[PDB]
Amino acid sequence: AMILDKIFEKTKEDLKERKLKLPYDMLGRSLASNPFFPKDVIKALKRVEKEVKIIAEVKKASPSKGVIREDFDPLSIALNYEKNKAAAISVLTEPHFFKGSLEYLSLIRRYTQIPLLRKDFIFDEYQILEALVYGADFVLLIAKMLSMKELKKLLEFARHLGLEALVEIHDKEDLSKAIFAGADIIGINHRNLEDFTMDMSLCEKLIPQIPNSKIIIAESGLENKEFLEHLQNLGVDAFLIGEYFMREKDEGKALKALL
Amino acid sequence: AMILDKIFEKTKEDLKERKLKLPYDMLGRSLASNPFFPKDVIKALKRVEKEVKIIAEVKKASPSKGVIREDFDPLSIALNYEKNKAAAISVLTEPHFFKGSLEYLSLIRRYTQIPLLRKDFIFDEYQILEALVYGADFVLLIAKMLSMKELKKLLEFARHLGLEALVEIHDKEDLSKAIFAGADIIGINHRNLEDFTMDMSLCEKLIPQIPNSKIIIAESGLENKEFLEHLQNLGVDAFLIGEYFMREKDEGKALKALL
Ligand SMILES: [Cl-]
Ligand SMILES: [Cl-]
Ligand SMILES: [K+]
Ligand SMILES: [K+]
Repeated sequence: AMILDKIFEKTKEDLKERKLKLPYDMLGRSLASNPFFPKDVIKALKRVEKEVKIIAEVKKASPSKGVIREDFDPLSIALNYEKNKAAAISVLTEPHFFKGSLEYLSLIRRYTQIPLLRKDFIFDEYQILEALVYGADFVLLIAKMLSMKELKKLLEFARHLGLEALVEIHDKEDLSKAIFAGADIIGINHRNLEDFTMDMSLCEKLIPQIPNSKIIIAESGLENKEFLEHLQNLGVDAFLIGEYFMREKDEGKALKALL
Repeated sequence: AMILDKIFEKTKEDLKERKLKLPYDMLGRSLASNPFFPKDVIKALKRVEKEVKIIAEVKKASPSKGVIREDFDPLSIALNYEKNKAAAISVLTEPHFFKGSLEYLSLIRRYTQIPLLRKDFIFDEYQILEALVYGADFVLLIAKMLSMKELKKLLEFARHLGLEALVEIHDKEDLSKAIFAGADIIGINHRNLEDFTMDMSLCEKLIPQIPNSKIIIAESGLENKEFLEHLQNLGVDAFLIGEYFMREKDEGKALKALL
């Protein structure tokens, strides 16, 4: 009488309704430590008119520049970023080269009400489960460092935990990977990942190849409002900016000036 | 190719150490509401000598029998099971045919200190994330209901949340799926889930095909102590028993009598 088939079919139809009442992105994240309720990453980053959306980055050091800010208070930085209308906050959690910490993400989560990006070098599901538990809303994935199969797997794992992902790209090969893997958010990074050189025309070159459905982020070498508006005109949604703010005494004042 | 390869190599080294200090199974199940700390599923179920290890099942109704217990108090049942030395508790969460509930799992989790099995009809990552959040320590996967690739995908997802999986088999094709998926807890179900017929010689046929290092569970039609000893002699580790306890007046005393 095929009882198992009948039970499966009923369970399938009921599962559709459960997901509408409690989506993936609320099921997993609601047990992280948001002070109130998890925020919509896509809505936070999607530009609606000409408003300046900035993912502001908590970054003490960089491989190429060394220590960027000697007096580093990641909680204070995060609060000033949100106070000054950041769309989201990127938290460096890589410890050895960037002098970040996964604990910074957990501490920042408890006192912020905008999406948080775990900025790290992710290649394994454990790191994405960490990001969920420690309070990230989306994770960085680097297309150059991952095979097509591995990237798609990690994107899928993130989605099944309720996390979005920023997929960083540097060229057309990277972009082809990101699109085929199903990335929703594409970050065009102006800085070369080996030589730290800058190609500041990369958005002109790559945006014409990005599908309509994607959020486009620009990262690196951003320190002037006029250039941000130029990138907006090319179709950029939001901007990931770190060192420019961390170089300044008042990182909140530097963020405000770019809006 | 320089700095990004260096960063990735140090991150991989650090990740090995981190996993030893906070395994997958502790990182994720910290999200759940264990009273104290998450329990080791394998050690709970592995038979060391000839001790009787029972996964006692909280089950109101079944497709073949109708309502088994009209006066159904899932929390009281679970407490009575743990009091009488159950190795673990199986919570039926399927609501339509078994009259279980996902909320029973969450309620039972707050007042129990032994592993909990989510017993349901699982075919999607969302249901396994549910099992994590709601307090399960392992999940039921039915090999007859899943393709070989899909069974491995869901088992891996459970593993990446820190959950074990009881992979239920009824024949050699089911076993071949379980082997491809890498299951280490294998349940031999005497009951045919399509027509609800019963094969009580199934352990004798299938156990020689299973490495004895796996955890072998026997399921269905288990009602007398003497047959359990026979099944232990064949190499069964632990026994999943529901209806026999639920149709008794004092399920705790019925469980104690089988030890
Ligand atoms: Cl706190
Ligand atoms: Cl409570
Ligand atoms: K605190
Ligand atoms: K309660």
